[PDB]
Amino acid sequence: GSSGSSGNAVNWGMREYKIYPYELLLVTTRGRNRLPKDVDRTRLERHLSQEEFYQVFGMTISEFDRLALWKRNELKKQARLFSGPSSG
Repeated sequence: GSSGSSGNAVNWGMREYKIYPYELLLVTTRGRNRLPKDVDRTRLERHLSQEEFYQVFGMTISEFDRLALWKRNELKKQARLFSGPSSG
């Protein structure tokens, strides 16, 4: 296939999610999270490089998006990468 370098960023289409480390990309309620001001509490996982995003969830974003809503929303919760929409 056609070769090509990648790394700059997710270059996503819906939005621009900068590449951030899982650590700071965590969602520790009171764990003193270090989430930046350019991360999506709903797409925090998308901010993880295909290299890390896998080391955390155990798969590639491509496969993750192919999972079940509950799974995609369940894993993040276990990886501290989920926030959830205002309940109250």
